[PDB]
Amino acid sequence: AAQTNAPWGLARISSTSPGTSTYYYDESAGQGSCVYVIDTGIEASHPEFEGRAQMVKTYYYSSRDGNGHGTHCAGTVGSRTYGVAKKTQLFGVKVLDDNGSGQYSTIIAGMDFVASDKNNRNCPKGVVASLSLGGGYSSSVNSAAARLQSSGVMVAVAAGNNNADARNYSPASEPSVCTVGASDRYDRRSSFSNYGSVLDIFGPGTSILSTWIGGSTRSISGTSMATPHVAGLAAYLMTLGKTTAASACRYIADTANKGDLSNIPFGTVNLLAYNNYQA
Repeated sequence: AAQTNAPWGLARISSTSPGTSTYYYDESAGQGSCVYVIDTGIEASHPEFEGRAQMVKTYYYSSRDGNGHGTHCAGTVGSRTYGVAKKTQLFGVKVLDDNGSGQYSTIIAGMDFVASDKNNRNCPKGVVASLSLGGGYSSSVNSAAARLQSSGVMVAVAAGNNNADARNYSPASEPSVCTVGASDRYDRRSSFSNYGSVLDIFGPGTSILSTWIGGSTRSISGTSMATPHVAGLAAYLMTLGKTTAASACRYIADTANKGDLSNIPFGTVNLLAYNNYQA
């Protein structure tokens, strides 16, 4: 129902005004849904996941998250203290090394793995892919995200932290997915956050408290941290029966807090992820 002194980002997507500390959410909490965190992997043994995280694939020497990125974003997606969808099932897809840098061919293979792996998983409510990465433009990277999107995964992707138009970044520039920009605690666009027309929605992405490796917690910033909020939100909304995978992105845009964000350039949408929860 409510999470007192939640991280500011969870409290944000649950209210129209900034500055709040409580996260209001339906009891569903993303149950019956699944989110594929495609990043540095997940420390599944973090007790904040309560066994609901599991590595399903890696592209490196081991499955462990030696970085922290993936378990952070997995935590924002669905840790029960730092998660939007606190009851969602999380799958780890390690396409990024422990240094946080993988090849496009690896990221692409990860996206097509998920597009088929979901078929041997139970997700009666729907399937999300939080894709907290990005690089320069690539039609094939863009193609893999679109393939993942058309396969029936609601794909959320970060706009990138270059403070530029996201049109030059992939899979940020793939139109069919959900290109998420980063906001800050005071309803400003994050200083690093990319923008542009391809952006669909903005997520809390500055100073985001979430799980870390080693059983720790950490506060980090980036559009990489904003897309878990949206992917969690989509996993939350999908469970509630509000939207499908192929329609959740434009659903979150229609029900977003509109016009609240400052420093939004003309042409970029002024929408902010919002669960519109009535208690």
